[PDB]
Amino acid sequence: HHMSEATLLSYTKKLLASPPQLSSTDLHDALLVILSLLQKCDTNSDESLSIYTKVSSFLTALRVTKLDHKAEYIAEAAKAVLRHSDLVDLPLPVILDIVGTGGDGQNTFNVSTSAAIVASGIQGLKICKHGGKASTSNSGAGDLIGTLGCDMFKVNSSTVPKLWPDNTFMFLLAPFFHHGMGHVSKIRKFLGIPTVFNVLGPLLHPVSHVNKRILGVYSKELAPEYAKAAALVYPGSETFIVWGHVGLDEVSPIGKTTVWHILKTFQLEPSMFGLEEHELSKCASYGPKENARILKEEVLSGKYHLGDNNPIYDYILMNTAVLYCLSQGHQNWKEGIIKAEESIHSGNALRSLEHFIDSVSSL
Amino acid sequence: HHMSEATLLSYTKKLLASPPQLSSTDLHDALLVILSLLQKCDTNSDESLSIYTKVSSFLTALRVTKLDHKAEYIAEAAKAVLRHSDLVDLPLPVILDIVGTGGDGQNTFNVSTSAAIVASGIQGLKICKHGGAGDLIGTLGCDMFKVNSSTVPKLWPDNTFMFLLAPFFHHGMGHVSKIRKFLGIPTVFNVLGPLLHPVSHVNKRILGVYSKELAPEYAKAAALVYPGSETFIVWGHVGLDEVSPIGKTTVWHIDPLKTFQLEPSMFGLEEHELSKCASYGPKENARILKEEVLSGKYHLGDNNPIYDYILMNTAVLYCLSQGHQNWKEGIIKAEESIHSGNALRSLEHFIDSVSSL
Ligand SMILES: O=P(O)(O)OC[C@H]1O[C@H](OP(=O)(O)OP(=O)(O)O)[C@H](O)[C@@H]1O
Ligand SMILES: O=P(O)(O)OC[C@H]1O[C@H](OP(=O)(O)OP(=O)(O)O)[C@H](O)[C@@H]1O
Ligand SMILES: [Mg+2]
Ligand SMILES: [Mg+2]
Repeated sequence: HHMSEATLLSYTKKLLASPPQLSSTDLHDALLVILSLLQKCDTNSDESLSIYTKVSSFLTALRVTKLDHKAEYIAEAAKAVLRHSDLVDLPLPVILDIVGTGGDGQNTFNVSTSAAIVASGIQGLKICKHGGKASTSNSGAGDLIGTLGCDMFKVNSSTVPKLWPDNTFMFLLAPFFHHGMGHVSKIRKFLGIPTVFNVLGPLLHPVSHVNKRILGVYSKELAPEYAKAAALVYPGSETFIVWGHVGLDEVSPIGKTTVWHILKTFQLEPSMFGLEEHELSKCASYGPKENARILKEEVLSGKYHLGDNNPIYDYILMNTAVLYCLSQGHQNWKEGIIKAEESIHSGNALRSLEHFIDSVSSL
Repeated sequence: HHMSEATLLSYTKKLLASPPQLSSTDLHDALLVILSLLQKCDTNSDESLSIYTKVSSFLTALRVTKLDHKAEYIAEAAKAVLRHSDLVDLPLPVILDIVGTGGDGQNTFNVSTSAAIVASGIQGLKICKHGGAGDLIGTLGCDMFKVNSSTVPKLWPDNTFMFLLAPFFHHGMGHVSKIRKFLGIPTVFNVLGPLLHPVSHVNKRILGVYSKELAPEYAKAAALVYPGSETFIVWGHVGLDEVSPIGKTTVWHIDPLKTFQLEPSMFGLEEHELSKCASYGPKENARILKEEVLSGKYHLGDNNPIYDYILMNTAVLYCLSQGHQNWKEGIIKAEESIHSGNALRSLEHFIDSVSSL
């Protein structure tokens, strides 16, 4: 049987070879074996002890070789994981996603989720945000959407086509689609080290109709490989890879941000958006419950305005501006700002989110 | 509590760094943490699953970094395992051991044990062989579970040959037995056997290794673990942890680091293929050792492959013991040991000794 401990062992030995003898398609086939093996051991017997040993061995070996940081390997690992995912089937406005890899050791405000909601109230944009709950961070995108008043377990591959028509904003919670990421959930906790799984999230979008996306990465080293990976997983999707120089998987509200355009490169600074810089310690997460209240009451209610130099508001506005600019095919950042500001203060941003919470409520 | 998953993880993280940050002393501490975690292993628990996940990860990462093939790491690994062994206590002739790492993928005749027994028939030599080999000495009429740290001191005074079965001393190696099976890849544990001798009085030893690459680092490791032991590391170019009966063998001489080469021609023997020197299993290997080799049925000149193979390995051990490289003289003493009946008397005395325990 190809779906065996013996087949996984043979893949691990190719990683122990000098130099490593494991191809990108080998990685794909190895991950399917792992996902098969882990789906079947629902116990604390010797078989699950043996399987956990070989899965740990393989993933650790992979991490040490650093082959899991090459575009073609990341691309193939995403493909293998998607084979245990529930994909959304639709019938054929710019549709965008905005999502970071996480793993930057920052506990910043949930700015991707927040920028997705504000973008979704601009005319001609539709936002289909895919995301998860927090691993290393204090507040995740998925933690925020739940405290925002939405029952995310009602949103699945069978219910997204119902929501699709009359929503400018949608949020898809990763673990209700990706049963494969669920199978490796326990062993990832036990390993306590980063593996190939830590960078796959942004590339598991289960809706093929997304046209453009901003993908945040935690390192400069990874960004160019992640740019190439996104080309392979999302062919003919126009996409930004962003890296904040402070070490942030988002457009940084302090110092500069590099953007990989798919390889084209350009730099961003808050001043290009006509905003003051703000320390990350002023843009912190206040936990998911208080984050819901900051987003809903301070930002979405229009309590603060452009020019108030309110850090979190500025931070959400800038990241919204970049999503707009991407959607229109220009780099007029101060125009993106104006369009983001109008989405808040018109009430469009908050209505877009409320229509989503209501549409999910009626399932 | 230092002996925890959190401490082991902190060691794994140093191995993932660029470049690695795990010291040889760090490896010594990680091995004590692994040995602790494994023996206190709550069966059927999520905790068990997690421990095995972390131990597998650390050993795999250590293997991929190749730090487990560096002298100082091998030596610190052996010392960590030895903290869990029974050690033999002896008060106050050259005392030798001969043992390979295994892992050469060969299934040749048990020549280490055979040469140990023949060498123990030569005057001025005492042989305290340590190994895992262990089936052959068992089928020779020998109760190996009566040979332990408590009985070895009684056997010592009046035996020229002794055999110590590793798993009756090295309780540490027992704790990692199961994760080693599950792993199915080589780890640091694969090369520790020769460096866990429980008797500190052993003066000189031949340690065979499976690879040319490991050999030089294994020589330096032996020097760290066995300081003021005169030692030969040996590698058969065919890929053998023994002096090869076919082609060349390289020897790393650590004498308190020198390198020379051996060939059967230098012992006055013909070459033989490994196919012609195969193991017939432990039962028949004992019939062959006792009834054919030790009984004197074969002679220097018959070109009998297994006999030549044993004779050449005894001669290297004799020369090491004597502080010279007169290989042909070593063959003379080996041939004398067999045909005087001294080699067989040495084994018989050990077998009867163990029976009296
Ligand atoms: O490993 P961690 O650092 O905790 O990262 C966790 C989350 O980071 C990403 O946030 P995303 O860009 O979706 O959302 P946000 O900007 O709203 O936080 C992604 O959804 C991960 O689940
Ligand atoms: O390659 P493996 O299957 O792991 O076999 C390895 C064995 O080789 C060694 O034998 P030793 O040199 O002690 O004695 P021998 O020559 O009599 O076999 C050692 O005692 C191991 O148990
Ligand atoms: Mg983000
Ligand atoms: Mg041997």
